[PDB]
Amino acid sequence: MTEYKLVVVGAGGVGKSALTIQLIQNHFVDEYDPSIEDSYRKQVVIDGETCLLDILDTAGQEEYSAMRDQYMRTGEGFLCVFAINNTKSFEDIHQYREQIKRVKDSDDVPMVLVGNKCDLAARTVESRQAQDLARSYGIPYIETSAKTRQGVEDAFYTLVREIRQH
Repeated sequence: MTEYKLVVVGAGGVGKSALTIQLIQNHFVDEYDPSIEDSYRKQVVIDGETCLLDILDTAGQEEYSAMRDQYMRTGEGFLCVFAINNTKSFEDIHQYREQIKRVKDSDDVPMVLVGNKCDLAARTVESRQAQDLARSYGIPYIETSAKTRQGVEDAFYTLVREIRQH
């Protein structure tokens, strides 16, 4: 009965739902899930140990959602995802991290910064800046892509492994 509850956050509008879908389906889609039946659970092997990975998608309002409000309050873990071709996508996570940081001034919660389309030449300033941005916020940076580059899945595993260590 081992379950890991990780909350999905990141740029608003890119495709947080799609990244959740491709985890459970093993395929990248454009269709997004409705607030109803948004969050999913998936049986996975992490750290060599078989466990249940619970991916929490937000529902309804930004400020009023049990999927964020309840689970984030626990602080078990959450993933920050953004679009590498979207300049503004950085800002959304910057708000999330700095705001959560104030809440987590006394708490132990794993964080990972993930940028997509790392196989796509058409993107913002080199991801090296995203690493520097991640470093300024004291968090690791993972590269992912819908194309080939695996990041999101490994990043969620990293969050779980960080839970296993802490």
